[PDB]
Amino acid sequence: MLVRDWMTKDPVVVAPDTPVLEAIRLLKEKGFRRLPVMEGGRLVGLVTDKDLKDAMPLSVWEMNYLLAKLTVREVMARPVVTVEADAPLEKAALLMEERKIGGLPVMEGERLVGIITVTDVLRAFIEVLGLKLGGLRITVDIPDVPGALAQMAQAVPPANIVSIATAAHLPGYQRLVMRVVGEDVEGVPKRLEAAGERVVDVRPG
Amino acid sequence: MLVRDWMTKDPVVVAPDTPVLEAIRLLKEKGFRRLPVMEGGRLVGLVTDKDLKDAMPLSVWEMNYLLAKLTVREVMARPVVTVEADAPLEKAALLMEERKIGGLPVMEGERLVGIITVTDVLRAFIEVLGLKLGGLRITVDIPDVPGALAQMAQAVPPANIVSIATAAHLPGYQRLVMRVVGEDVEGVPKRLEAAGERVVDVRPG
Amino acid sequence: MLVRDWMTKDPVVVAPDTPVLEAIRLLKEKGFRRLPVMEGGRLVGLVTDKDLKDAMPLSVWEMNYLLAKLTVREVMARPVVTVEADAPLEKAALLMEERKIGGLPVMEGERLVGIITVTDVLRAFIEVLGLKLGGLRITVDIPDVPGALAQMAQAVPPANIVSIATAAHLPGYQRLVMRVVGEDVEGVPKRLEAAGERVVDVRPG
Amino acid sequence: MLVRDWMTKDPVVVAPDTPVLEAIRLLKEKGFRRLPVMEGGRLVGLVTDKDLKDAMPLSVWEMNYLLAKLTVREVMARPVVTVEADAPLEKAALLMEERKIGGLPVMEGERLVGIITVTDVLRAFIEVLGLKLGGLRITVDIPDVPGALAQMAQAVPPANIVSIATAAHLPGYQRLVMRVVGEDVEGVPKRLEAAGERVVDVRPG
Repeated sequence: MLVRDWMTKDPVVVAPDTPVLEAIRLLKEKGFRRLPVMEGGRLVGLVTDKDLKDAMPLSVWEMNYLLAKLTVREVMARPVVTVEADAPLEKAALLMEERKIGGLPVMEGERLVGIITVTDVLRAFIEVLGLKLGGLRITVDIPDVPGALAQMAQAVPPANIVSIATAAHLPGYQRLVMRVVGEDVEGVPKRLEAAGERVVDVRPG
Repeated sequence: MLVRDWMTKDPVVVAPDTPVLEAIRLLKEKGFRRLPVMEGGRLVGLVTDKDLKDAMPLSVWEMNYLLAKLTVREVMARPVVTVEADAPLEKAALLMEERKIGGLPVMEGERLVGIITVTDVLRAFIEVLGLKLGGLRITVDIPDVPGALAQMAQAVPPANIVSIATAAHLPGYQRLVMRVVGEDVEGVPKRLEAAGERVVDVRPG
Repeated sequence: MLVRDWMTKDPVVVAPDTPVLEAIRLLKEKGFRRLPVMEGGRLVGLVTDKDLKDAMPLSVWEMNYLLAKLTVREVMARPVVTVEADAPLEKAALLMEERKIGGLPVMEGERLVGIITVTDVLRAFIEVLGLKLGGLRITVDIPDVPGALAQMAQAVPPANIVSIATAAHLPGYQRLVMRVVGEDVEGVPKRLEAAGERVVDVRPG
Repeated sequence: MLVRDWMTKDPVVVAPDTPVLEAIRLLKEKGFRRLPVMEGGRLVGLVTDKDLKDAMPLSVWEMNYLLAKLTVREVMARPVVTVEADAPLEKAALLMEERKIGGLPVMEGERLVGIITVTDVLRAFIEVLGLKLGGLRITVDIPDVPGALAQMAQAVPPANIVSIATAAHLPGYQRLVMRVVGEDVEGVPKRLEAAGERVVDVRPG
C-alpha cells in the first residue's frame, strides 16, 4: 500500500504568474480541482478551485478588472503539504484528515510525480479491506489478551480472512470487524461461537 | 462502525425556493459545503457549494439579475444518494467512491438525522485501523491457505494485533499489512520469520 | 418656448426600496436613462443608468449578493434639480449645462408631469432657430450701435429672417449669425453689402 | 460659431485591440464617456462607456473570463459619424439630435483634432443667444410680412438686441422670442406696443 499505487500521475501544474481566471478554466477543462504551482522547477505553492473562486482582490468592473489581473501567486497556499510517492498509503489519509485537505501533491524528494486525493485513498481502503468482495462482515468480541485473535482465527477455515479492524477496545474485550470470504463462509458464525467466541452481528460483505 | 458514529448531526438544510445566493452565504458562514434540500418535511434534492457557484441561468447585469433570482430548486440534484444512520461505516465510503461524491445525507428511513463526509470516513478508518496508535506496521506474506493467518498470529504475543489488511493476493501468498502494538512489539518481526513467516518490511506505526 | 412643449410626458418612476438591479432592467426595457424616485407622492431623489451601474456596496458573490440587495435609496441623488413645466425652454438648457446633467425632471410645483433631456433641448433650438429650414446662413458684422440691426434688416425683404444670434461682440461691431428664408433669399448678401453692410460669409441653411 | 470654438482638443483615443476592461478604466480616470478608436493613424470606430458596460460576449467566470478578453474591436461602432472642425456649430447639434448621439469626433478631413459633446453645444447656444446676459426676454408677435422685423427693431434703441428666435409661425404672425440688453431695456416693452407691436409676454433674461 503505497501512495504510488493510487496517485494520479502527471497532473496539470501552473505557474505563479498564471492569471487566476486562466487557472480556473484549466481546472474546468481537465477535470481536476487542485493545481500545484511550479516555479524554477520546484513546487512553490498550491491552489484549489475554491481558492481561485473565492479570490478577493469597488463597482462591478473595478472588481472585474481586478480579478482579470490577479495572479496565482497572490492566492496560492504555502508551505504545501506533500507526501512521498513511496510512502504508505495511510500517510496520505493521515495528512488529509489532519489538515482538512482533499488533495495532496505527490513527490519524489524535490520532484513532482503525481497527485493523490481523498477518493483515491477511499478506493485504496475499499480494495485492501475487501469491501467489494462480498462474503460476510462479522463483528466479533474476543477477549483482549494477546493470544485471543490467533485462537478466534482457527474457526474461519475452510474460509479466508481478508481484513480485520478494531471497532472498539472494551472492558475485557476487543471488538473486531472481520471480513471473511471463500469456502463455507456461511459456516463461520457457527464455528466462531461454537468455539466459544462472542458473535455480535453478521451481515453480507 | 456505523454511519451514526461518524456523521455530523443536525446539518443546515435549505428550501427549494431559497435563492441561490442566499444558500451560498449560508454555506460560508456555517462551514459546510453541501446543503440537503427539504420540502414538505421530505428530502427533495441536494446542492453543493460548487453547484451554487457554477450555476448558469447576456451582459454583466442580465447575468447578475439572473443569478439574483435563480432558486435552489433549479440547480439541486436528484435523486439524492443517501445512507441509513444504522448502516456500516463502509457503506458510506462505497457510495462516496462509486459516485464521485464527497458528502452524504444521513437518514433514518424518510427522516434526516445528519450528514457524513469523506473526511469523517477518513477519521473512522484512521481510528479502527489504528493508524495513530504507533507500534509497528508490518507487511508480511503468509501462504494463502485457510489456516495460515491463525498460524502467523501466534507469533505476535505478548503484543497485540489491532488491524490486518490485504495489500495483495499473490501466487501462493496473501500479502498482509498488519499493525501491532503493546508489549515487546519490537520482538514481533523476529518471532514472525523465526516462525518461518516471510517478513516483507517493517516501519513505525 | 416652454419646457412643456419639449418634455416627454408621464415618465417611468421608481420607489426608494426598488432594488438597484430591478431599476436597471426597467431602464433597459423602456428606453430611458434616468429615473426620478417617488415616495409619499413626492419627488425624493433621482437615479441615472450610470449611478445604478457604478453602484459600489469581497469575492465575486459577496459583491453579487450585495448588489442584489442594494436599493435605489442608497444610490439616488438629492436634492433633485428640476424645472417647472411652464418655464422657458432656455432655463432647462441652463440648468443642464451648469450642473453637467443630461436630464431634468419636469414639475408643476410639487407634482411631476414629465422629463426633459439634452436631446429635447437640442430639438427645440433646432426648431426655433430654423436650422432645418434651408435658406442661407449669413454671418454679418454690423456696427454695434443701438439702431444698426433695424437698418441691416431692411436689406432682407422680400426674404424673411427666422433667427439672429450674436457670434461675437467685437471692437466697433456686433457679429451676427442670421438665417434667412423665402423669396429671393439669394439676393440678400448682395443687398446687405450694397447697403454698406459687412458680409463675413455665406453658406446654405 | 464653429465646432473648433467649442470642441475639447486632444481627446483620449484607444486601439481596436485594447481590452474592453482597460478602455473602461481609461474613461473613468480621465473623465470622458466616449472613446474614438484609432488604427493605422485613421479613425476606425467609436465606443461609449455604455457600449463597454453593456458588452455581451455561462457561469460567473465563463462570463468574467470572456469580458476579460473581449477587445474594443468587437464592440466599437462604425461607420463613425463626425464633423469637420471648421463646420458651423449648428451642424454638430443637427448630427447629435438626428442620430441620438451625445458626442462627436471632430476631424480635419482624415485627421482627428478633438471631440464635441452635447454640453459643449449647449454652452455655445447659451453664449450666442445671450441666455446669461440678463436683460429682458420678450415674446412678441409681429406681422409675417418681409419688412415687419426691421420695423419692430426700431423700438428697441437705446437698448440692444442680442438674439431673435422664432417660437412659432402663426396665421398672420411670426412669434419671436427676443433678448434685449443695455440702456433703458425696461423701456422696450412700452416702445414696442406703443409702436403698435403685439407684446405677448416679458420676463427677466
